[PDB]
Amino acid sequence: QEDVVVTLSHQGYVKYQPLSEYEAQRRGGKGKSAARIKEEDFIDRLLVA
DNA sequence: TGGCCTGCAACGCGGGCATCCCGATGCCGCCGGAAGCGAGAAGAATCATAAGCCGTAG
DNA sequence: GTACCTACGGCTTATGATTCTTCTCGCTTCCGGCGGCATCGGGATGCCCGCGTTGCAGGCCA
Repeated sequence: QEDVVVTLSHQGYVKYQPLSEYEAQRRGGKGKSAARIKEEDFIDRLLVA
């Protein structure tokens, strides 16, 4: 099974990681220190299968 | 340990109100294209019909 | 001295036939596509003040 989530970035990077690790990394608030970068990358598409 | 949310205070701009100009649009009439799947034809998966050898018997 | 046939049963290997599935054509008609006009709801601008926005400092969070 290996329940994972597939996240596609805006620059075209595709990858997946298990749902447990994804929920563990999701814990906490996103720091605006990285948001000050106008050339960063963000998630474009998300799906769980 | 570094950074983020929020309270307090000061500043500014747009929401609301109306209307004049404006842009879509519903309707009417004339013209275009695609769908319509039904049917013909081809390719492929599956089913049907022979042997080869395993070892004692003739 | 020196080889040559099938019967009893199970799994494969080689080849043709059959039906399922899919590729491709059929013109036509109906649903739609498109041009034009009166209409009706909408956007922007004039104006004000009060709420939205923002600077600064404090306490809390990852």
